Amino acid sequence: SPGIWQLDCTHLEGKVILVAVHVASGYIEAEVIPAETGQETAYFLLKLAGRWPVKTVHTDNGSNFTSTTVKAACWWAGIKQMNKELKKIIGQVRDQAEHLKTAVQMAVFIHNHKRKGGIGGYSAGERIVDIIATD
Amino acid sequence: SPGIWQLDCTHLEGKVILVAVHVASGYIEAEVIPAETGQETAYFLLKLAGRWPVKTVHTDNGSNFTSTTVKAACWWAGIKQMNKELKKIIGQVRDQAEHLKTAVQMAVFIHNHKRKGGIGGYSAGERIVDIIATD
Repeated sequence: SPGIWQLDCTHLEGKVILVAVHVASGYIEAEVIPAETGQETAYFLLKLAGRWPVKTVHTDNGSNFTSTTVKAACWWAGIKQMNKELKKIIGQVRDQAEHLKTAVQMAVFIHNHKRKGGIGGYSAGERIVDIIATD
Repeated sequence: SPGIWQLDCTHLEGKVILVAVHVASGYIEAEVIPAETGQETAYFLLKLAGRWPVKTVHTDNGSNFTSTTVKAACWWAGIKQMNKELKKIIGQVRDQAEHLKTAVQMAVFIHNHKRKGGIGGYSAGERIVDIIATD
């Protein structure tokens, strides 16, 4: 389903990384936030929703979504209810970037552009646009 | 051309809003930043580039792009060198949102989903995915 996203937080260097994965394609978007707050989550979802047609969202930590702030963002946007990899890539480019923030966006870029390999080879980034377009 | 973006900053309530416009489609992405810094611009471009195939970027204030930090982000991502409207929509939803940050993302959502009207009617959001997909 083209409207399904997965959203979780992961930790690195005492910082929090918000990671969204478009399930059908493997495409991700990430943000480094100070702390794991409901206000940060609602904001992130609002941004995601104004860019892709987000219908439902899943998470591995359900308590992530209980705040009224998050519920308010989902209601308004009309939303209903890679970490190892991303972390690896992030590990690989970490020295090239001065800040974790920058290493993370570099990792997202690398991951989304990586072609599945072979004749043609499509990346998660190509896959998401095709799936949404076709739909 | 599907790879062209326009990027500028605008001001509201003593805050700075970074606005990116995909020229061919009218699709926008925005971020509210504390100040108009080169580090903020490079970061924003890195995020944009890992999500869309960004080839060139234009701005109405060329000095915006002179920092080594911005030039470093463009080099790495391989990048070469609506305000009234957005501001209006933002004006319209401002009371509904507690913070400017939130009103801005609501405005972006509204603008990207607005269909051109008529039989079929496509929005900037639908247009960008089609243009990139087809390409």
